[PDB]
Amino acid sequence: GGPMDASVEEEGVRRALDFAVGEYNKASNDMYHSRALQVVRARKQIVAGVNYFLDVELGRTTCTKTQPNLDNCPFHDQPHLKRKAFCSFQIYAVPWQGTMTLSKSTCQDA
Amino acid sequence: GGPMDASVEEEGVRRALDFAVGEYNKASNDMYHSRALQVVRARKQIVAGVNYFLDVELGRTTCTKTQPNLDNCPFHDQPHLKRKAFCSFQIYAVPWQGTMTLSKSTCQDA
Repeated sequence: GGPMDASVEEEGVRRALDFAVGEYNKASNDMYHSRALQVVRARKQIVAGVNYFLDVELGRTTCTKTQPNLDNCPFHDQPHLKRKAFCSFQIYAVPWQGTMTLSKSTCQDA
Repeated sequence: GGPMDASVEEEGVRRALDFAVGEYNKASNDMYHSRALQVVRARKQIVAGVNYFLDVELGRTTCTKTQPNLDNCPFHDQPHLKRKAFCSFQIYAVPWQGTMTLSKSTCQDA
């Protein structure tokens, strides 16, 4: 944990750089190819995380976002207010740093 | 070797779920709060990789995207065509899976 100095002298780094430049040129609206003039700084860090893959049915509750006690709030009962959705969430957790990132989320109606 | 089973009956999972739902709620255009009705499938996987952090100066070349010798040819010496950019790329690599993904990418022109 914690980025250490690295350089273009290393395989992984040169490959990462060429990949990065390739993606940059791929995403740009420029008709011209851009290329690396110089690497001003390079660092590398081994990281680990835990992916949680959750398939979850969500229900619409009767509570608005502006109010308390949402975690046990009743689900809508009335015909046109009821909304349900089946969702797939991928959460990338890094317990060492106390963070979570939502890597993927798609939802389809019930 | 794939993701292993997990369940809501687990602390990491509940936290990841709460995070996912929270992110789902803040991103939606619904005035009502949504919450989990049922987790239908829960899996988890520990993963490792290497982050490469590269601060790179790119210069606009006179070669088009549609050209041979695609990364190595003249830089624009034309007064209003010339462009240099200082970019910060974060590449997440999984060497034992031979993959790379561009997680972050930002540039500030010169």
